[PDB]
Amino acid sequence: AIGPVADLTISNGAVSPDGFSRQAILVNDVFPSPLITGNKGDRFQLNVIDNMTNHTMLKSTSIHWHGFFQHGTNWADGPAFVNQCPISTGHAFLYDFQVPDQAGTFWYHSHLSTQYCDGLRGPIVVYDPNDPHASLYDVDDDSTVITLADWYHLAAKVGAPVPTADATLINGLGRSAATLAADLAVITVTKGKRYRFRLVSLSCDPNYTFSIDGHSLTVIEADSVNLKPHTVDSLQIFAAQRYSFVLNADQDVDNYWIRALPNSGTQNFAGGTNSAILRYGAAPVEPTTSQTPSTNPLVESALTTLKGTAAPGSPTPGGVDLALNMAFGFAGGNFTINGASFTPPTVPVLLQILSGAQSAADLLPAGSVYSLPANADIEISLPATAAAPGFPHPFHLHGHVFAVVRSAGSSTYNYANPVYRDVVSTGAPGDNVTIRFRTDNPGPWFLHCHIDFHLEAGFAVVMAEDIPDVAATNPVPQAWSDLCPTYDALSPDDQ
Ligand SMILES: *[C@@H]1O[C@H](CO)[C@@H](O[C@@H]2O[C@H](CO)[C@@H](O)[C@H](O)[C@H]2NC(C)=O)[C@H](O)[C@H]1NC(C)=O
Ligand SMILES: *[C@@H]1O[C@H](CO)[C@@H](O)[C@H](O)[C@H]1NC(C)=O
Ligand SMILES: OC[C@H]1O[C@@H](O)[C@@H](O)[C@@H](O)[C@@H]1O
Ligand SMILES: OC[C@H]1O[C@@H](O)[C@@H](O)[C@@H](O)[C@@H]1O
Ligand SMILES: [Cu+2]
Ligand SMILES: [Cu+2]
Ligand SMILES: [Cu+2]
Ligand SMILES: [Cu+2]
Repeated sequence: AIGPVADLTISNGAVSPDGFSRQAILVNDVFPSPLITGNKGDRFQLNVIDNMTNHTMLKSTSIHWHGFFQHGTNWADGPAFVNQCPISTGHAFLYDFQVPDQAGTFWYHSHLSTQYCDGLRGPIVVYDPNDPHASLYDVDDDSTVITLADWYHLAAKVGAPVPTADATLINGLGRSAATLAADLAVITVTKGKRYRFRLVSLSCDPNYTFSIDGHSLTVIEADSVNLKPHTVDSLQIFAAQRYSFVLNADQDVDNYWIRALPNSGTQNFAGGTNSAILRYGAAPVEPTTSQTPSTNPLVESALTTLKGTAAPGSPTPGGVDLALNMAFGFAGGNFTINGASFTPPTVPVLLQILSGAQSAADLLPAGSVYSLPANADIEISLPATAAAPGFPHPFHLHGHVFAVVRSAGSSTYNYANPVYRDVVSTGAPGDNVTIRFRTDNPGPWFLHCHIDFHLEAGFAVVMAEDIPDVAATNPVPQAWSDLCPTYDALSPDDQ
């Protein structure tokens, strides 16, 4: 309902999404963060005005626009100390970028420390006037956006380092163990109408097993990539993933439970926890519908792109220009990738390159940056392992969509017609989730676990793609150049 040109004023305030009051982060004075929309190929101009006064949740901020390639605008990607210095409080900063060739469901979130868990996170929809699936549904609007999110009664820097959620929020509303009377979200449908629901995980940690009582879900989009329609009776959605599904409201007029079962914390539905309501003329009361066992769950390896696009490269292991393997580990309270743990450098990686850094060995942090050649095929394997606790780890690559040639829970490789997405579960020990992309987007791009508490503990690397062309391809506005001198002048209590 706002965008693609809009102010986003960030501030602190009290919120009670699950009937429990706590300080949090507001965007345009609301929680949860408001929906942003625009059309395929639009210019987005999002002026982030930072008015936060709470140091415990960080006064500074930085917003990542999740899913957007940001070609030519790497300075706008969001990750703190990779792509920019944070916006300092009392200041504003204009994100100004274009989305050529992209349409689907996205989201925006703080990409500073674990700040987005404290409430700076909202959905984005990029509509396609010529959406190949337009004819599959009648309704696609603000009312068909469904968000899932974990919620904590103690703030990110106040609770335990890897906390347990007190509530699942659906559209920013949910119940906790001790607030069984808190208002539930209601999604309204009219009988006989078909709905494009856009489901987005704003989660800081858990994945949700999502289903709707009595209804099947026709999945048509994954992480902004159009699919061949695939009908399931449930799906598992990892932090930061998006699915569009078509729901045919063809059941009896009634109330039906919408269910989102987390993989940790409260793993039931007692008292309407982990739930929202699908309401057709039906009475304004809770559903009393029953969960049927899932017999046709979403299986990632059975998803394919609408076009049937082959994976980049030739159909054999290591059949690409560069193949990398990321060996996960954990030691000293810190995650490692190939022995190195990510620590935010004081000079953002993008500025280091603009400043004359020529190679990965030059780039800080040492051991955490990988140089990638321009205009090439890349293959990255992310073998899951017990040495990295809190699996399954959903990994996200910035600036790119990738082919998932091998999915979690599958022993097979698909090079011919694999799903493409931008967040992938690396699964359980024994898995070897394997991705391929093309280096068509010069810049440093974060590659990290989207469990935010893991990223904070260093579960991340930086892909420095086509270093020689970074500066020329990504001219920076003066307001971006001013970020670091402003931030570095702040005393630590104001950060
Ligand atoms: C700034 O934000 C923090 C973290 O949200 C607030 O921390 C609360 O601190 C009080 C008193 O120590 C505790 O009772 C709460 O449990 C904390 N809240 C959370 C969500 O962890 C702090 O109060 C905020 N500052 C101001 C001035 O409002
Ligand atoms: C995963 O696949 C990569 C690339 O083929 C390979 O090098 C690595 O040994 C594999 N790891 C495991 C644990 O299977
Ligand atoms: O950090 C949580 C704290 O919140 C305060 O408001 C009190 O309720 C304390 O008993 C408690 O220790
Ligand atoms: O013995 C290990 C070596 O085995 C060879 O057959 C190749 O596959 C090499 O990539 C590998 O390093
Ligand atoms: Cu993200
Ligand atoms: Cu992203
Ligand atoms: Cu993780
Ligand atoms: Cu990221």
